[PDB]
Amino acid sequence: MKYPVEGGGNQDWWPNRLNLKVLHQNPAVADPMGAAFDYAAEVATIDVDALTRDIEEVMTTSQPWWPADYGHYGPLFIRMAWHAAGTYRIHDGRGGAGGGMQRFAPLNSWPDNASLDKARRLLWPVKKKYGKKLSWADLIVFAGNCALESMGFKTFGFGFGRVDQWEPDEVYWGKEATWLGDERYSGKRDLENPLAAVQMGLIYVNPEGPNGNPDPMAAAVDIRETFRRMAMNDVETAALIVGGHTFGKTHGAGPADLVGPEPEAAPLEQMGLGWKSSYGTGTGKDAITTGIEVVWTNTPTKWDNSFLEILYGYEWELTKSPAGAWQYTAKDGAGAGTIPDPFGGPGRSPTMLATDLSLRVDPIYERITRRWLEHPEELADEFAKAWYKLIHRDMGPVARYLGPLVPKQTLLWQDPVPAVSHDLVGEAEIASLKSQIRASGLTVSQLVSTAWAAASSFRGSDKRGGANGGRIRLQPQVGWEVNDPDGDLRKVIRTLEEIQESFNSAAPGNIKVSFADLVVLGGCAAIEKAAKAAGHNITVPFTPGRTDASQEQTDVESFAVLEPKADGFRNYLGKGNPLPAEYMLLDKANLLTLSAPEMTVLVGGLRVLGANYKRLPLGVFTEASESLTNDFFVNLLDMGITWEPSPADDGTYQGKDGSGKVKWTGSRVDLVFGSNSELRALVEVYGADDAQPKFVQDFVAAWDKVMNLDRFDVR
Amino acid sequence: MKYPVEGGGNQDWWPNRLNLKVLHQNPAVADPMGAAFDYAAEVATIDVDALTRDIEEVMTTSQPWWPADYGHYGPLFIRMAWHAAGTYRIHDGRGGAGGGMQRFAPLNSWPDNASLDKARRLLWPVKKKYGKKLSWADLIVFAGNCALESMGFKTFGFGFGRVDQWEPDEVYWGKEATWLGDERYSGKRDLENPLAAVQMGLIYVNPEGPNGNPDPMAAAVDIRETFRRMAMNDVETAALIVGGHTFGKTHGAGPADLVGPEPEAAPLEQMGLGWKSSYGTGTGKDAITTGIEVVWTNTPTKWDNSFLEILYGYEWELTKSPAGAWQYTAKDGAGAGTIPDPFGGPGRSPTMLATDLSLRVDPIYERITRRWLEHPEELADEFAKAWYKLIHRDMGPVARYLGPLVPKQTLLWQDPVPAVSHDLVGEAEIASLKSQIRASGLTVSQLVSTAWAAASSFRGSDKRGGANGGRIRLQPQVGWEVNDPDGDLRKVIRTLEEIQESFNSAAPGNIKVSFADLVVLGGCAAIEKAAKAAGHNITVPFTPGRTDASQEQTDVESFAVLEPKADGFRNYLGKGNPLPAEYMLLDKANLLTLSAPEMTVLVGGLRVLGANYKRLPLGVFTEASESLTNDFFVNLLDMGITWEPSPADDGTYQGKDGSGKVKWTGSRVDLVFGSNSELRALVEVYGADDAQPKFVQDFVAAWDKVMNLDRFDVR
Ligand code: HEM
Ligand code: HEM
Repeated sequence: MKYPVEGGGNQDWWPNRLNLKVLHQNPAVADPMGAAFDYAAEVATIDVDALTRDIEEVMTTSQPWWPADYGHYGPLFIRMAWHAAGTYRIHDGRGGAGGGMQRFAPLNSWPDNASLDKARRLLWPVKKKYGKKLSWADLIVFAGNCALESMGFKTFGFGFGRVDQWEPDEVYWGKEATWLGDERYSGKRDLENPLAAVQMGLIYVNPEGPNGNPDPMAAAVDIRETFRRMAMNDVETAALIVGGHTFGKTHGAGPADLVGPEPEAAPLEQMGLGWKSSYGTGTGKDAITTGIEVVWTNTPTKWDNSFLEILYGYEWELTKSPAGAWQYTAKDGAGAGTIPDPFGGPGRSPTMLATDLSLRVDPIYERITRRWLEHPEELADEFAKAWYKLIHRDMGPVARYLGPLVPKQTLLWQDPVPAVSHDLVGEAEIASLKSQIRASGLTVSQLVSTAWAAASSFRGSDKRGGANGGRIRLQPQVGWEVNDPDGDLRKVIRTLEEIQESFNSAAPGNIKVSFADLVVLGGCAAIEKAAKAAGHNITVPFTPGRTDASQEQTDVESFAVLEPKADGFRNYLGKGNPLPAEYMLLDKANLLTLSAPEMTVLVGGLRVLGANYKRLPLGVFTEASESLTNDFFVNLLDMGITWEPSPADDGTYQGKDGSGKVKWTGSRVDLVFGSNSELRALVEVYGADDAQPKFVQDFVAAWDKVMNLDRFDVR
Repeated sequence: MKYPVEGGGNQDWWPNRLNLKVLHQNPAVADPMGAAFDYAAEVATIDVDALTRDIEEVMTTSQPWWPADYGHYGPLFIRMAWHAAGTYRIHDGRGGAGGGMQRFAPLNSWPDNASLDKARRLLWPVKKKYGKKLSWADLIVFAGNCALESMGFKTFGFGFGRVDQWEPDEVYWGKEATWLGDERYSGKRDLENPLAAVQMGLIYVNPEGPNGNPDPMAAAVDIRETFRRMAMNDVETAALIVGGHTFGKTHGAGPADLVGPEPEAAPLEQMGLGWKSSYGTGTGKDAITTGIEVVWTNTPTKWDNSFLEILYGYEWELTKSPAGAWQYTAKDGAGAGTIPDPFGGPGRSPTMLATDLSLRVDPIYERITRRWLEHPEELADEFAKAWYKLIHRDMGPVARYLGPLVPKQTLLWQDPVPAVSHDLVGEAEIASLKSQIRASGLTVSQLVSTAWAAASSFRGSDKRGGANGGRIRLQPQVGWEVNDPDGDLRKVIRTLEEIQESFNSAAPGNIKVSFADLVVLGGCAAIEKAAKAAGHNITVPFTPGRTDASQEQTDVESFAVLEPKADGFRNYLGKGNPLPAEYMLLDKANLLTLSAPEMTVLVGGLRVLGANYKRLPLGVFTEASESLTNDFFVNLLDMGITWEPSPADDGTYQGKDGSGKVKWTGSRVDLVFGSNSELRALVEVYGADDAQPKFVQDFVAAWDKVMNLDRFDVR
């Protein structure tokens, strides 16, 4: 239908096709910074106090195009930072403040991010001054932290180092083609995975209650669950909501139909700004943001215990803002004129949202907030800890936290590992340990499967998971179905520990090795052994420095989201995946941050290496096992094989030769590489006659890339 | 509505949004070969005789799964090769066999490319043997050439060098959301630019004549027009149809309703193959491809004059193929039994497509073909020329042609340039000529605008245009309205020619300089002088070797598609553009092979330098013109400036200050950078405090790229 410059593509002719562009997000060519750029280096040199001072100058310097409530943009900036982090979800670890995504589509034009577009525009003079040394990602969330401290709250600390990106993160936010649409519930109130919001374009919940019904008791069930799915428990949730509504006010001064198009749909001349309003001045006094007109506290620019003193201090009755939105006001005209107007007007009466009353009406939130009514210091403590978690949740290993405000305290949710407490294995020790692992009885399959089990639990979205920690032998990973607990895993683990014990006893100097490194090295040792069986002498690069975590450093509930329901690299398909196998493979490869070439060598390599879940013959197109050849590619391209969906319809295929006899069996994941015109192209590369040396080179680079995915401790 | 891995994204929310992904086509990460892969160097090592011998072995080895007509895949490959080359179009330069795009969507699944899927599959054995030394793109068309030569036609030559791409070139193929749909004609017949076919998914025209109506006279008008829009005049067109239809047959044995889904829509087990038919055996003698059943000649695996002897030897009556396709057969039962069956069956009568008859019904075609009836040697000669052109039209400069089979003869369609006659200007002479161009009194705008005019004539689609040839002083480029001929251009030519003489006829020595690189050098000296005005000492790098073409080496009607109806880099926008200015900018930058970073720095760079068409102040956001600064970027992010469309709605905007006076004017092209969320990110990089050296550094790398786009003579 359309020009490519305007969006036309192959997806238009075949709507449901495999979209391989998820394997080339943020390509170097789109990046203006050049290959040598390293943000971490830059921001480590930034003057934090100059930055803070300049932010605090922006916060108190009102701008005519969006005048500042109470002469302070602070509350506006805490909501910005809360919304930027607030998109995070646990199921896949996507969203979050990590990549500065609120500045792009569709997040920059979510209905719930209305007036954040001006909010980030106000911070331009800060970015202007600090340039390369300060990512918008870092600035957006830091501005909120500064807002907090500016207005009287001592934050627990802050980590710099979020890398700014240049095109939007393609995230599934839901199936609704309508803003604020809700097609995400089944059963009683079961919310569709991976989502962590109640409707499309909202951060968590409806400010007017479930589906717009201002029932605080019901709303609490939505707050409990969305926040759960953003890694927040009851105490953190409560802490955050009260902590947050302690500052600022909502905006709904006129009718919402008087508000223009969201930033993405808006006129060129609006310069990236959206929701331009025709009500009065359309800003400041006359500002419509949500359509709700609430000022929770008498001190909207100061941290105190006023929020709870009000919530519990008055009785609440349902009412309508000047835009027709549900909210609560204090009964019997009580508190008449106690709350101040943003722009000097007369005082107002106490107001709360339906969701604020959830904190008072829900049994659990009741016990928590009535406690902080009487003991306000516990609230600061819990908000401090929660806010730090909020804006850092998706920054992964603490190695990534940069700057003078990063505190020393280790947090369980950071999935911490011990510091390196001995000398690391040098070249001679690695070569020693490789030989030992090869002499241990463990097979190529066992070592490669265990190594892959451990490293491929990493996801690039929130940077959780991976081989570091040696968590493969801890719960839950030790009992994951894909890691095949009742399988060989425990034989492999016990063997690697004995070698760990052996080496660490006989070891020279003060060199000691971790189990975590040995798992990975066993993989590297096995890939060398296989390469030689195939007539190649290569060594597989290993990078030491993994440490072993204890069960107590490993939150079992938090690691549950990291369990694969599918792994196409092991020909594993569990139940409950949203899409057919091959779409789950691209997603798994996207999570491991792999290119299409890198995904392709790994599948083919791993199949002939025997990495398949339960050692199934699906996609093992080779006569020689324990041998790193390109056989998978050669055979998938063989036209002597006729492929047919299996008689016992089980998601598998039969490859029959000329005689009629089955030679090969395949999964959908296996066949997709002969079927997808773009994957076949990659298969014709590594399936050529000159191709086997290149296949081994590229497999090893890929495998190494995966083993090192969580290694921010050495980058 | 959908997951990103199923194609879901921001276009779903905002359908007509500027799609910047056109600027990162073929990302390096999706390429499995590696940054250091050099195809030129690979193909240099091939045994072309051994390749040919292997191709010949493929053509004569029938495969069970698609058996060979007359035991020879030659003609199928000729059609494959013809279809590969035959998507090209002059308006765009896009399409062609140059990228081996026929193996990817949407071209692999076009209705007209039916059974070509099988034809390419047949070549795997060759590609498998040769590996990286042979691209699919080269192999597809070379198989065609080999075919011709194996069946007794000596071809003019062949050049290797077509690099395989890894993702489909997304090209605008038409409005139609239906296959074979037609929504591309207005008026009597005027075809929609930039299209060069009469329906969606057709190479040129309907075999059954316009809209299935088998009027040979009318079909000829369509052949003329589509073939013209693919660079073929009447002789070439007639030579090609005749030459091709000397070989093979059409396939329409049974009903099209019994033929399956095309490759992109077909089940995994078919392994990238499509249109599987349930009619009979579904292959060979039962093969259905178009629905037409025509064998043109009596020696379908041999070159002779029998196509024309048959076309003129009989009288043709309208009939229907076994599939209800219009086609012609010899009246009066004549020529019964004379045409052989592809698989041993009995003889059959002569048959011709409606479009074949166009060749004796059309006055011009008729003159041309009736000549070749008695003068076959002139058909041989013209076909060889046309086929060569067909297979090479998108190769660009002759320097790109590789292998032992490239002929010596210069051809006018290759837009040739003289070889380098005498010695090249060295470092002393470069800086000497530099200083001398600055001391010319030609202004920074003049020098820069002229240098851009020349180099930005290039398009990386067919690799035509650019500053080699010094064609800016020749017709039609010196007349191009965007090159603003009624302005400075003549004076700039005069003055650079004057300096050319002065340098060449000054000091005896072996060194000579051309006007071609003097235009580029002058632009380069201007940009050195501009950067000095804003306090940077830089050497803009420059490579010599450009040579001057003559008017006689410049085909004025051929260069007419190379004319910009829009150049956003000069803020020019003519009439007749299909899309608004900002889209035409992204298309332009795509044809210049630019990245979004590169586009961005060049616009703002060229804005302040004075490169604007008619020197308009639109986007010239600077106080100090002819000085190289990041001003454009600083100023587009100034919030003190309010943008509104101009009262005289001329596509222009006004940027007023606090006082309400207009400080700036801009077009769509200018403000898109301050409006689009991804483009604003880039201008926020170049407009920050620390950016000026980086802007300049990047502007010059981007500039040296545009100047060098031509220069396959030196890489
Ligand atoms: C139960 C979940 C939550 C709901 C339903 C909710 C809802 C809202 C609404 C409707 C507004 C008014 C927006 C406007 O019209 O300007 C608002 C403002 C605000 N929110 Fe919340 N919010 C939630 C959680 C939080 C959290 C966790 C924080 C941060 C810790 C937070 C911080 C703020 C701040 C500082 C403002 C004031 C903005 C300004 O003054 O301009 N909220 N919230
Ligand atoms: C207006 C121009 C043309 C029209 C309308 C046209 C139409 C057709 C059609 C309908 C077929 C049969 C496809 C099938 O059912 O298998 C065909 C086949 C063929 N074409 Fe053309 N064609 C044109 C030009 C050409 C050209 C320019 C060449 C190359 C010089 C060419 C070479 C061939 C060959 C070799 C076959 C036989 C394929 C085989 O034996 O499998 N054709 N053409």
